[PDB]
Amino acid sequence: SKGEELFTGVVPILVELDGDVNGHKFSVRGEGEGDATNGKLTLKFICTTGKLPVPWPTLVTTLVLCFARYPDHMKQHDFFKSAMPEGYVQERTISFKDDGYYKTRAEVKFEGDTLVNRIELKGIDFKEDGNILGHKLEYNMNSHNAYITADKQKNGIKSNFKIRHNVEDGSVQLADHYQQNTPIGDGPVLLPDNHYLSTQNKLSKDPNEKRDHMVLLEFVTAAGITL
Repeated sequence: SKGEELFTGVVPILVELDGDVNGHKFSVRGEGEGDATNGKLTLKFICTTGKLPVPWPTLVTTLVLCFARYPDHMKQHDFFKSAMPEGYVQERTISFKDDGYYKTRAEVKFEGDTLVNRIELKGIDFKEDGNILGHKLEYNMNSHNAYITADKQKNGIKSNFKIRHNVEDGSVQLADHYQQNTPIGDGPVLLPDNHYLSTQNKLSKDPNEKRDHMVLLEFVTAAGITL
């Protein structure tokens, strides 16, 4: 794709999320960089409105799949870069089992030389004293695979995948994601054969940051189409 040429080096990233969870309004700003060569993302996120009123791990998937590393033989299946620089809309419903759900609408596009992910998030039906509003999730990560399928009727891609959040009592809190992406521009995009994205990541803290925050490292690699 023409868009893939924008990803041969490390690219600065800006993430802006405005959220409303059960009427709790909050904002997150993230800044860092991504390299599709190795699939590596390094970002730091800050809640700019005070304490984050949901658990940081539940926002990881919402807070830039154009930085996934597509192997050479899979380059023709990289929808996300093909839509650049004009970008794409990424929409999700994220349903937390036995709890509420997030609805997210994001635009991922270049604004100058920076790849920007701007998200509006709405959460409803979260339970008082549940794992989300009660912050009962461990500050940690499970590696995942997310399967990507073409959505030709929308000139885009869909994905359904479950995230497993560890709860403080040793249970697991599933977050079932339904995702759709559509190009912002009118130019040609690559509609992929079925494949998946594999993630390995790491959530940490900046010992000198006083605000509520999350330091994130995430590798994303495309797989599932062989020679």
